[PDB]
Amino acid sequence: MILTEEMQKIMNLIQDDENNVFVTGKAGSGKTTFLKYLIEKSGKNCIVAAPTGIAAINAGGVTLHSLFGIPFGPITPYDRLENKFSEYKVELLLKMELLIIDEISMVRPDILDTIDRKLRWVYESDEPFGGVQVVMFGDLFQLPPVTKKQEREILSDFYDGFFFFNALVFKRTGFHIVELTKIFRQTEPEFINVLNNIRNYQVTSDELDLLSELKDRKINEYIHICTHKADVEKINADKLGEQEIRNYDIVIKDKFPESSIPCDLHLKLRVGARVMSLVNDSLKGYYNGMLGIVTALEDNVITVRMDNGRTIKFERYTWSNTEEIGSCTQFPLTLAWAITIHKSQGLTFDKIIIHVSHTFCPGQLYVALSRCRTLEGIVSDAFITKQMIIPEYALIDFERAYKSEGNYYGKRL
Amino acid sequence: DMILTEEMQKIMNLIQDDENNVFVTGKAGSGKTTFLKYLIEKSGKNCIVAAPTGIAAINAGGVTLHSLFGIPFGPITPYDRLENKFSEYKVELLLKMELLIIDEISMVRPDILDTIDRKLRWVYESDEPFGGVQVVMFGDLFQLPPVTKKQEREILSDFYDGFFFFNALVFKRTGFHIVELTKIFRQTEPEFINVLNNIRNYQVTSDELDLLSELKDRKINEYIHICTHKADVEKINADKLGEQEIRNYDIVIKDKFPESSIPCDLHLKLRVGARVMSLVNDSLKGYYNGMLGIVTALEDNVITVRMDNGRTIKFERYTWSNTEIGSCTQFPLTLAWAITIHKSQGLTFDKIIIHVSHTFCPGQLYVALSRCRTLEGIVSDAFITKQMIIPEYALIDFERAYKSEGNYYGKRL
Amino acid sequence: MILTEEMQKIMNLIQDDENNVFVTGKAGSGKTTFLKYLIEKSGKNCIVAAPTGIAAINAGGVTLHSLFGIPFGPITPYDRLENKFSEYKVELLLKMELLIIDEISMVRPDILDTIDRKLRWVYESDEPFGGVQVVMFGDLFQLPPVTKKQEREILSDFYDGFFFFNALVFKRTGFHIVELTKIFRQTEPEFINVLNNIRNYQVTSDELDLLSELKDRKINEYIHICTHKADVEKINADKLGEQEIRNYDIVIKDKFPESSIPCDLHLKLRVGARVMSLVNDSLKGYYNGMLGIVTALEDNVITVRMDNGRTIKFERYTWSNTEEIGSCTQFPLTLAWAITIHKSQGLTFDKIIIHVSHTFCPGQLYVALSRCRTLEGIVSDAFITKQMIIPEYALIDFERAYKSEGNYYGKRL
Amino acid sequence: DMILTEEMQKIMNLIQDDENNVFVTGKAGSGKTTFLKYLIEKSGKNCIVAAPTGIAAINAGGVTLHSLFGIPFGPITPYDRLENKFSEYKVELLLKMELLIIDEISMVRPDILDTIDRKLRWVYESDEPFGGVQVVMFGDLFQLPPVTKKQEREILSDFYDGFFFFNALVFKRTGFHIVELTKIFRQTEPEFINVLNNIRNYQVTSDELDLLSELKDRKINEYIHICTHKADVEKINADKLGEQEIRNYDIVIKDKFPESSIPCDLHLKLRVGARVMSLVNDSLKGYYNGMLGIVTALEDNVITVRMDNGRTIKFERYTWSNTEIGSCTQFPLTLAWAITIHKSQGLTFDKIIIHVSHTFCPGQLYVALSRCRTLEGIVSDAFITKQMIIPEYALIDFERAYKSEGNYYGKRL
DNA sequence: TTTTTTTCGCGCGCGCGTTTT
DNA sequence: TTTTTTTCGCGCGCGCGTTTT
Ligand SMILES: Nc1ncnc2c1ncn2[C@@H]1O[C@H](COP(=O)(O)OP(=O)(O)O)[C@@H](O)[C@H]1O
Ligand SMILES: Nc1ncnc2c1ncn2[C@@H]1O[C@H](COP(=O)(O)OP(=O)(O)O)[C@@H](O)[C@H]1O
Ligand SMILES: Nc1ncnc2c1ncn2[C@@H]1O[C@H](COP(=O)(O)OP(=O)(O)O)[C@@H](O)[C@H]1O
Ligand SMILES: Nc1ncnc2c1ncn2[C@@H]1O[C@H](COP(=O)(O)OP(=O)(O)O)[C@@H](O)[C@H]1O
Ligand code: ALF
Ligand code: ALF
Ligand code: ALF
Ligand code: ALF
Ligand SMILES: [Mg+2]
Ligand SMILES: [Mg+2]
Ligand SMILES: [Mg+2]
Ligand SMILES: [Mg+2]
Repeated sequence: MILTEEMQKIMNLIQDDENNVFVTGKAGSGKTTFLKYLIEKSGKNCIVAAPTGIAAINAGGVTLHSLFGIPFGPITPYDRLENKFSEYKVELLLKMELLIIDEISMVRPDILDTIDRKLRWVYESDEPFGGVQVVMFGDLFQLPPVTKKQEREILSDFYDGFFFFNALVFKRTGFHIVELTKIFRQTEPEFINVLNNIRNYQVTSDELDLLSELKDRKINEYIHICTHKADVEKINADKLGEQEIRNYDIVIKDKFPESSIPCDLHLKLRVGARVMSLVNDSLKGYYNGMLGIVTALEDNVITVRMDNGRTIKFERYTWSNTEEIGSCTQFPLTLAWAITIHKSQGLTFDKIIIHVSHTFCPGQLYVALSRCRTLEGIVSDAFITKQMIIPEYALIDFERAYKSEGNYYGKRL
Repeated sequence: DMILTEEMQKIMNLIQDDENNVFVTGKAGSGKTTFLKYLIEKSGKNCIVAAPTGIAAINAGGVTLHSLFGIPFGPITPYDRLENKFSEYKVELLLKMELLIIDEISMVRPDILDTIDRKLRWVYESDEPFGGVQVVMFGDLFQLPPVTKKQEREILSDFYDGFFFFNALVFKRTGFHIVELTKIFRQTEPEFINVLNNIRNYQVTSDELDLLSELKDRKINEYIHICTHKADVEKINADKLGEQEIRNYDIVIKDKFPESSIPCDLHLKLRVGARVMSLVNDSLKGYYNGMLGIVTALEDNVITVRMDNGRTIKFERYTWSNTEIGSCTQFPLTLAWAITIHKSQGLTFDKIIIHVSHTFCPGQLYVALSRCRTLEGIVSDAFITKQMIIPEYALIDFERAYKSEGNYYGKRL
Repeated sequence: MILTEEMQKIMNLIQDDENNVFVTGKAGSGKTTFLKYLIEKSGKNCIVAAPTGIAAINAGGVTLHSLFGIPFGPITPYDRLENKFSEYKVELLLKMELLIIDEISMVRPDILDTIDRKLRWVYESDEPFGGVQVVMFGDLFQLPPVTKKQEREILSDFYDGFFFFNALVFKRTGFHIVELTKIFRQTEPEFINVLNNIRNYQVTSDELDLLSELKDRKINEYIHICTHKADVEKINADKLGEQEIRNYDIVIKDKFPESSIPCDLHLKLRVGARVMSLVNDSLKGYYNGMLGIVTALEDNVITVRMDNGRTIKFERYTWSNTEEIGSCTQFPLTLAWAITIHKSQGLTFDKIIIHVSHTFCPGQLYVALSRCRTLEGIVSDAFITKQMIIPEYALIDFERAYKSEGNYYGKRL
Repeated sequence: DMILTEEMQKIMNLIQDDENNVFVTGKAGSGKTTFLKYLIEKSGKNCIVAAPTGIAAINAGGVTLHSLFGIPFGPITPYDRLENKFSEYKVELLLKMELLIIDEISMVRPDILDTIDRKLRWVYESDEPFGGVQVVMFGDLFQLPPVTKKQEREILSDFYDGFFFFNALVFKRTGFHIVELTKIFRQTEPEFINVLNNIRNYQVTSDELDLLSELKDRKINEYIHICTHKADVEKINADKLGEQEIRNYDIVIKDKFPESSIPCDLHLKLRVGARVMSLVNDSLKGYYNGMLGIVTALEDNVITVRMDNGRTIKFERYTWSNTEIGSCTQFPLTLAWAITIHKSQGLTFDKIIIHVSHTFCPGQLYVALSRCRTLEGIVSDAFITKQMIIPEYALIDFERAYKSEGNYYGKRL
């Protein structure tokens, strides 16, 4: 691992200055690698979180929703929060000196405000975030936070936009913006060039021509990633096959809409199947997004050898729909040869097959291509076109604002 | 017919070097207390044996820590003044001692160990930890933890990072090796052992617990009743006592003595043939806290009991002091067909009836089940469930720390 | 009031000797008058009770069932008692030094044993009645305790008879028997003579001839008393009339057999109606058996001027049938021109009309006649015959036993 | 326009004889505190005024008993040693005093009066009760009783037959007359008064309580909120405070000071116009415990308040001691739109909102309702029921005792 | 069109509401 | 066929289980 001069300056900033900091940079600029270095070398008590389970594991932490007990759905400044933290969690949050959030680009502003409110409650303080110093890592030109149209309508009454920096807490505090400008994941200068111009919406037809060889390229080592969950399910079912399959049915109890069920209705597995854990269970040593391989199937237990070498015996898990109207019980596992691009953000691969024939988020195409260390390792189902790129001009405005104002956003303290 | 294993031999040879403290640990029934007695018999050192409970002390051949070291009740801080009122007999015994042996260390508070450190340094007029005495601790942190109330923990929390023996402040100035015995002797059934072990470490599954389904209401005075709660113990003892030929002995209280602080029975009810336990130590008369016997005669002021160890003892009334404001006088005996799980820790039985429908301590269910040599010898009032298992995550942290640092904890010398 | 030599000897016995005492004597021998004197002059803390509400008021106390929280129905030595005493009641019973029970002849043995068990519970003692000294007043040749045939069958498995002295506590303790032999209520020697021979079953036809003038004697001052509740209801309804009547209906909620309802189904009242309270409410100043006159009737309040001068506003009361299956709500009042002979025991009147054409209890005829200060004040509906007298030969045996054994019954201490 | 009644004149003339203590009592709003001020104005005696609560003391023109006599918290037994640390100013004031005036005596513990007795006898170097000072007590035993926890009562129960002021041991060596004021002035509606009176003495009926049906959710900053619970007070105060232009002042705690022992606000939140109350006495600066005012300015270290009495005061931070182990520093102010019923006792209002859905003290409901001059001025959150009434039977006994013994209690001199 | 929580538990006890230099 | 109970209450907190000369 190489410690660059940019990284050294940021280390010294964080040690000398308690202000919040946004550490940003293009795909594969070493942000998560540097995150882990910062903690190891800092003398501070650090807690690591991320918006998705996979990204959290990649950073060595847990989801924001788990750490802070955050409910699903949009949270307005007038909603009352249930403060039901255990004493271990209160103590952990009080002991914490540095809150580290990775992949900040996918964090909603009301999530950050909920964290602010919950930390101020835990600390019994009026200081933003309870006085904890916050260091955020990510790339706003990758995927934005997941919001449904109805949620955006509710939030639009209080928020001028749907990115983390729109949080109301940044009227009372702010952060420096620093950037890492050396690419490490890729080494080919022309591949990097097209990536960068996709990222900032300034790619030309001629530059995208470099990627013509991706589509239907002639070749279990290749990882599939898809824009759509429906595509993920088809690819996973194909790779699963019909040899030696066991089926495990969900048990639903009372109210539980089918579109709200967090798990598989009919979990179909075989020995050798690539799977992902859906839930966190620190007692059993597994966490949301951890990957492994099924090694045995029984009546009430599924055995999976995790990538980290641990063998785990999974039992069924019970979700609540809330006030407990209905519940559902099922093994917390799902097939995982294919994954969404949203879940892929943060990971690195040598060989990938991307399914981007229909993109619908800013940054989605950019994230998909930038997972791979080399150009030759990408296969595509479709020619790469400018129509796959969706600009978000509110991000141009944001960067223009802080870059012309001393690389700082929000209330100066 | 006592097997000396290779693990036991290595520990003997380790201890030879009178400069490194050692924690000898291992699962229930791995021969820990058996090996303690071997170490002493074969060592050339002057050894003293102690344990936190009277039953465990007798089982190890020693006395309670509170009796040996004159320890008061309630939390002791490093700033509390200790009464150093040892007789010359006791001072001489402690000066002659070369090896302090503590069994069932898991139930020893950290402030208890520090009080022992302070008292031994006073006796030895030394600044060396424990007065220079070598300390060998025996037990299993995954059995019952020390009994503490929330208020006592609150006082201690200003000085201690946790409430286990290894949190003692003396282990900033000294430390100990950790060694383990990994062969189970008490049980012989491999599948029974596997369920015990997986209950112990919080990773038992529903399917494994199905092995224990036959415990509840199993069809069969040979069975020993072991209960989570003292109130249940009292009910079972009164049933077995019956109403035939009962004699009652009332406590005499003199002045101030809260009823919740009385150490003995308020109304001691006995008959010839009753199974009883001594509550106090009187080495001159040959009886000790936790010793078991059978009532052979009842008189106005004398109860004759033939002890299990073959001695016949004539018990008279004993006088406790509450400090001197008030006192209470009563025979130091109590019924003992039934006992608490806390009192059972350390003992072995062939046939038991366990009352674990309500467990409230980590390790409580594990201790209860692991007393019995065979599965068939256990009867339960309730199905055994995961809700009976209570994790103590401070123990996971502790084992992770010492296992990665050479099986040693505390200040390296 | 005259203090006789018999009374003086009993006073000195009770002061010098903590043994229990049965104070007995014929009707109108001053027992209840002397009871009140004993308390006034004793230095002991005394509590007064009686089996019926009227008798309790006459003695200045409360019913045994209320004082000790006794359920209805027979209580066997194997039934478990609910010990649900308030702290005031526990303290009152602990403060009590002398338990005084009037009209003991109507107290069942299992009631006394329940009191024994409850007092031993309150005092945490094995001494009979918790060590309290018990002084009982009454006349075994008056009415016996009320028992139904089914209750007698249950009790006959444990009890050799159905009088208070058959209680099992009198195998562990006993009492002196003393007697008052001077009649005060009546002054006519020949009236006294016939009363006495009715009482002891040795009246002759010629002696009963003295009472011939009672039947249909030519004359609101006369009080009616009846053997049967049905007769009481008819006489009360006659005297109530149909002028200016208001009706108040019971509200029954769920399970409540009509033969188990403690109150009136359709309470019919008018201003001027003679009524009796059915329940105790010390807060409002009224108690079971207290007598008064209705002064006003409203929608939800009935106003009664009690004999003691207090004006009371009665609201509806709610009984429980038990575990609360059903309940009933009603004003705790009932008409009371007529009363049963059982309720009359203990009271004195100048003028009475007795309805004894059908008697069914030993002592019933004797109690009815002996309420009146003079012979001329009695009117009867029927000629007085030997068939109205029902001997209980178990009482002859009892008196023979104690009179020949030093006027003591039970275990001598 | 203050009416001097014949009852008041007789009490004035009674007191003239400086050798008989007097208890002046009467129902809520009978002019007791008004007459107190008259007695002093017209008496030629040197009078000192005190009360158990700060609000009541201000209402009577005096100071708290704890401040006047330097009384520690917690129960004081006759064997506890008192710190007699009075300044010469205080000693001289107490020596000059001729009449000790105590208002709201119902909330005064008996051990408090004995501490005052002991301290005055020390100051006067005398064995005469209260040092020979004449004591006149004002209050209503059917309002709130003194605040005691069960543990404090347990300690005191070894020496005291009850927990009201008249149980003080000094009343074995002295006594007092009881006089009463029986004309209500605060209210004028006879039917409203009748319901107040019948709630007060535990004899209100359902039909009488029907008069109060219109209280619940009555349609209307003029209304004062009075609550049973401090937690409710805090909620109402925060609502009225709002979130416009709020300044927060945090407590500074230094070392040992349990959070449940802090006398002030942890986070004092204020704005200009906020209704506040002083928490401490500083006679030099002209403010006293319970004095009410309005915030006029907020600064870093100074809050300017125009008091109700016309004085403008500049409050600085105050330092409490916990004994010296730890201390806490904070402005001695708290919001006071809402107040507890305990703090309201003694005050009069035209318009109130009472929160009595959960009452837990005798007299609490009565005090709440009786603050208001008219029925229409009361709004309630709940229907008024008999379950809100809590009898204290020790008061019935007390009134029975003194009323039958010449309206005098204690040792007659 | 895309993602995302929560460390054991039944039961009795009794606080609640006040107050210093 | 005849007589006879029980003094406020919702809610949070946390014990439980141990131990001297
Ligand atoms: N300082 C570095 N030295 C060497 N290789 C690096 C360095 N930083 C990143 N890399 C490589 O590039 C990859 C990018 O890591 P990561 O921080 O997860 O991506 P991003 O920079 O987009 O957050 C790493 O997996 C690593 O292989
Ligand atoms: N080396 C050995 N050979 C034979 N039996 C043994 C050996 N070690 C222990 N045991 C048996 O295993 C059981 C465990 O008893 P004990 O040592 O008191 O509990 P623990 O091992 O949990 O301290 C005892 O019955 C003992 O006889
Ligand atoms: N010692 C006495 N002196 C005068 N009159 C008495 C005396 N004892 C009883 N009486 C009269 O006789 C009546 C009997 O009283 P009581 O004791 O109730 O009846 P009993 O003696 O049957 O219990 C009293 O009401 C009273 O009028
Ligand atoms: N003699 C009087 N004449 C006129 N008003 C009076 C008289 N006595 C009391 N009041 C009024 O009755 C109300 C009762 O107030 P206060 O005396 O403080 O309460 P309490 O009487 O309960 O001590 C006050 O508003 C007071 O003005
Ligand atoms: F954090 Al990245 F690609 F932006 F792994
Ligand atoms: F650890 Al053991 F009996 F001493 F299980
Ligand atoms: F007690 Al009676 F007649 F026997 F009044
Ligand atoms: F007794 Al008051 F206001 F002083 F009701
Ligand atoms: Mg990253
Ligand atoms: Mg052992
Ligand atoms: Mg009588
Ligand atoms: Mg007043």
